[PDB]
Amino acid sequence: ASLTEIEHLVQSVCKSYRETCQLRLEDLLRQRSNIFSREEVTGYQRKSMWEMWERCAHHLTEAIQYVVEFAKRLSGFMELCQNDQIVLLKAGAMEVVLVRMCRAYNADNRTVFFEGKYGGMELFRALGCSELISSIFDFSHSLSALHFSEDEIALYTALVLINAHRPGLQEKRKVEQLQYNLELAFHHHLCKTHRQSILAKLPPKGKLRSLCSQHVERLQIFQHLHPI
Ligand SMILES: C[C@H]1CCCN1C(=O)c1nc(C(=O)NCC(C)(C)O)sc1-c1ccc(C(O)(C(F)(F)F)C(F)(F)F)c(Cl)c1Cl
Repeated sequence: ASLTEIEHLVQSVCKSYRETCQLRLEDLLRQRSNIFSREEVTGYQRKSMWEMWERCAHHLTEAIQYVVEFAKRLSGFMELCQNDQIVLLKAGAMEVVLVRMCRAYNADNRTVFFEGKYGGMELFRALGCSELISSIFDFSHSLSALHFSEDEIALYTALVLINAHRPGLQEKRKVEQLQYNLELAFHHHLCKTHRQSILAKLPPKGKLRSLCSQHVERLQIFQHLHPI
């Protein structure tokens, strides 16, 4: 497990991320001043829940598609048996979606890029899950503090997915080995770039876990009311 191997692992993970990032950070950053007007916000607030759910189901499934492709390009993932790939994605893909979202979050005015412009949490009231929406915003705000580089997001989201503790893995040893090498790669890269200090600012588990569980509960309610 050589220095050159760890360097190439950082490079491949970063490349996999660039190939599947959905939106370019430069585009997201240049759009920050493009904010929904008061009239456009009212427009969204007046939409039915049904309509907002159809819209947001589309955005969710699109985001998940990119995360699945990221995993499949990730060095070492395709070595796992199909069962274990499925276990890791079922457990981790939404978590990656939520982490990726901080790139599209502007902490200065607490807005997120959505359907072409930046809007705050009040844009989403018609969905009828106020707690969840503000939990998403709060999670994004907490990640915003780290000012992740694109390479750090790549490595961190790889580790969100490659977690040997997920229940139901058939080849736990295999996943442990992959995780061990990605952790070494992450920390090697942080020290190389003088960015170790972001580790102490990564958030407490209970936030995201609650978040993904909250999402799961609300998704089931939407599917009941309006199966897609
Ligand atoms: C912004 C989030 C919260 C408000 C609406 N929304 C999206 O539509 C959305 N967008 C995503 C994305 O990656 N887009 C890329 C970019 C950020 C650049 O715009 S991903 C996603 C998303 C959709 C639904 C849920 C639900 O849990 C909900 F709505 F309840 F919160 C579910 F409907 F599934 F139940 C959840 Cl959490 C999420 Cl994160």
